[PDB]
Amino acid sequence: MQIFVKTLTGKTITLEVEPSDTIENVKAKIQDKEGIPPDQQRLIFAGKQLEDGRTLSDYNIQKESTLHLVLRLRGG
Repeated sequence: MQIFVKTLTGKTITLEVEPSDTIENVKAKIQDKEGIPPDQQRLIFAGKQLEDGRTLSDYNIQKESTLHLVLRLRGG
């Protein structure tokens, strides 16, 4: 589908999402880049947890939505 995700390198990539796509099921799609180690990598919109077991549909997040991710600059 048509989505705008943000990477740690401000790269613009595309992502596919299905109707019943769960937050856990989508983990495979994000791996398409290069296996992101950051287990705490999620988006900052309507307080949505990427680790939880919620689906994108429950958050009314349809294609062409505004999904902003967090930059993994600081390791900790």
